[PDB]
Amino acid sequence: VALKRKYYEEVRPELIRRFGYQNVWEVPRLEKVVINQGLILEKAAQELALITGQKPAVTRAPIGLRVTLRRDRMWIFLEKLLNVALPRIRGLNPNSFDGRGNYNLGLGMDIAVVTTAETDEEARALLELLGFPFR
Amino acid sequence: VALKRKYYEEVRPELIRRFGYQNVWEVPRLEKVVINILEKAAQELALITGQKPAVTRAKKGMPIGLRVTLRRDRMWIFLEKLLNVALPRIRFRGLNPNSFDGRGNYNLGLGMDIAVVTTAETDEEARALLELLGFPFR
RNA sequence: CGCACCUGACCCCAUGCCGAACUCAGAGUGCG
RNA sequence: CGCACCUGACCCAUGCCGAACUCAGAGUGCG
Repeated sequence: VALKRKYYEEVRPELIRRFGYQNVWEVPRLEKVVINQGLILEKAAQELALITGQKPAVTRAPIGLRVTLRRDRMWIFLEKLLNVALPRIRGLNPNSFDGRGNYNLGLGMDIAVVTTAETDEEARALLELLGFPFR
Repeated sequence: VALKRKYYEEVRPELIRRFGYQNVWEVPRLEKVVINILEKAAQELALITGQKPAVTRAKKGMPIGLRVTLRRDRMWIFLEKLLNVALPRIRFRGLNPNSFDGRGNYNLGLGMDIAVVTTAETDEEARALLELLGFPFR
């Protein structure tokens, strides 16, 4: 919720000033965060459900658990990742963009942050201004 | 399909030159065309689109219209017929250039109503895409 | 070997229209 | 009143996700 507010109040106007977008709907915005937890199953699923607030799908060849977060579950999870999880580790790789505006992070737990930016450069600016700790 | 070829060979490079897009996937591109007794209207609409129309029913269940959402090659084939055959044979002043919805999509009615949905984010870019594809604006 | 992106529809499966979605398939981008 | 866009979440929905399907709501476009 706080992270979402930051998007509207702080990030979106700064993106407009930096890239010259003429309308608000053109500005890059997070679309979804996809979490895949590679691989008892019962326990892994309940933990992933607890941390995302969403029921995981079982991916079968059972080799994985997947959630697609959008809207407020997306923002709430991100806020947890940036404020709680990451700072308990011993910053993000700025080259890990897929060439089409999406960021990939592996922790194995793979996370895809999918944005509506069409370029890595704009996606980078969006995620940096949201407080993703790069470099 | 000739209209599709025209998009890739002629329209997309001209949009790149005019608006300065740095990558091909950023260039505006058609996403879909939505076309909105019953037996007869459905058979004709199916024949001209190559697709099965959905029946819109009152939210009573009496039929109040027919809709088809065309994507991909059925979209291009239908458009080519619309631009080359149907529109110029209207007993015709050209399409209204003010009928963009403010978000890059165009609407016209002939009643047969047609929604042309593009990935352009502004009316100005959508206008350029549809003009270069051969939409005949007045 | 997996997920995301990307591109498709012979194939299991699918649209109360649409391979959009769901399903399946395929050799490059990112990550593990 | 409908379709497209847009914004959401009592019928309904996701083999996860209001993405989709469903439903709802002033605005924009078009009937």
